[PDB]
Amino acid sequence: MLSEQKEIAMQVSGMTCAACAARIEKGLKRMPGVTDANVNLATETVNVIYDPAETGTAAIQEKIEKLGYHVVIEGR
Repeated sequence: MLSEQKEIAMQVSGMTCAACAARIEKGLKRMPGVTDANVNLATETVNVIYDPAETGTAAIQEKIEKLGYHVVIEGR
């Protein structure tokens, strides 16, 4: 309505399968502006839905670093 949210999808560095990366994104599921977080280690990739009024890659990387991993942004 007012805001317009979006999905993003990108690769992570440091995952070790076995519900590890899930913790990374579950951390982001606690960021103010996220909607959902969905991990795809079948492609060493994760997707996360957020509102770019509060939230996106800017805040996300910051937290991801503290989760103890580095995320990439595929291009741009």
